Amino acid sequence: KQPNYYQDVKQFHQTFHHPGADQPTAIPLDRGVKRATWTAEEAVVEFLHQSSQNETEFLAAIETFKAGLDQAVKKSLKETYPVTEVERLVGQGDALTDALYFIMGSFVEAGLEPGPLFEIVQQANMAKLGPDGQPIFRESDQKVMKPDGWLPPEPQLEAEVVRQMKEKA
Amino acid sequence: KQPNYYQDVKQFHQTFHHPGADQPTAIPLDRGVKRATWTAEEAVVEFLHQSSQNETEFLAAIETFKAGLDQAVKKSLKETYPVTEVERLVGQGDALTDALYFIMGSFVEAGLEPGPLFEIVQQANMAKLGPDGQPIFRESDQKVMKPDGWLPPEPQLEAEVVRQMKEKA
Repeated sequence: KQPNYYQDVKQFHQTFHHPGADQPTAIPLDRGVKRATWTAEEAVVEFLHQSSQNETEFLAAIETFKAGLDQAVKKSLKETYPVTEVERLVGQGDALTDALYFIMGSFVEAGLEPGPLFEIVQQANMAKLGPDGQPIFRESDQKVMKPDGWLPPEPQLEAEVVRQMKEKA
Repeated sequence: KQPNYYQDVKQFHQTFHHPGADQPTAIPLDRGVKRATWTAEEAVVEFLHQSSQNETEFLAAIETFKAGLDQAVKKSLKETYPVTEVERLVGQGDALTDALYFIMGSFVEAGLEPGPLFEIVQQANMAKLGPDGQPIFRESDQKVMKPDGWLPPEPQLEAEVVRQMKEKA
């Protein structure tokens, strides 16, 4: 039933040449900034836009978010910084686990089971291999590109939501 | 081996009287803002602070994050808003699934298996029941309070990181 989330993303990383550590290793700060940004693009911006009915709502929600973000930074500025690489790894792991917990709570509040949705995203991601079985990388920024004939996940994700609505009716 | 993440948080929500939907239901915007904020407090602020060695690093990372956040909002402002409740649910589910995927990728980049860490957080959360088997709620803000004798997760989470480092050595 439940997907092996970590092994599935680990697999995506190997297949498409994203970073992966075989031994626990603190994530370098410049790389962490990227990951934090990508995560929030989805968990904050897309989530809030898709929760909004107009520009006025959406902007008020973003500003409220920004104020909470700023309060959290101000609180963190008063806390001492890690002094070893192990300390940085431990604090990252702690933060990533709570973040995972909150994401999961948002699924609970939405009444959506995440496993089948994650499975759709995983399969579509893996289907980005070209017809030679190799990833397609664009010369600008090495972005992984979609091959000709690739079926996008969005409509299936939507059909999965409707399926769950029907199951729980 | 792998925890049932969704069922474990669903359980935490029932036990401690947080919201939960039995049928798939779009999350109201004011509630989504809260969840987005809590998620980013961990995935962005705590994660970046624990990735930093000093105030100068940390502030540069936060500003870089904010610039990416602002670019994403500007892009989203040009996209049409959902016009039904089902549309809002579908877009939230989509966003929450990608966010989950990125969190998982951060575990991959750190080389940390999330399951055992999540298990420690889950168990500590569940152990917040008082000695009558009931949650303790503070009159200010109904915050769930820790009972006398509660063992905090942080040191165990750290010991778990060291255990994984040892296993992968």
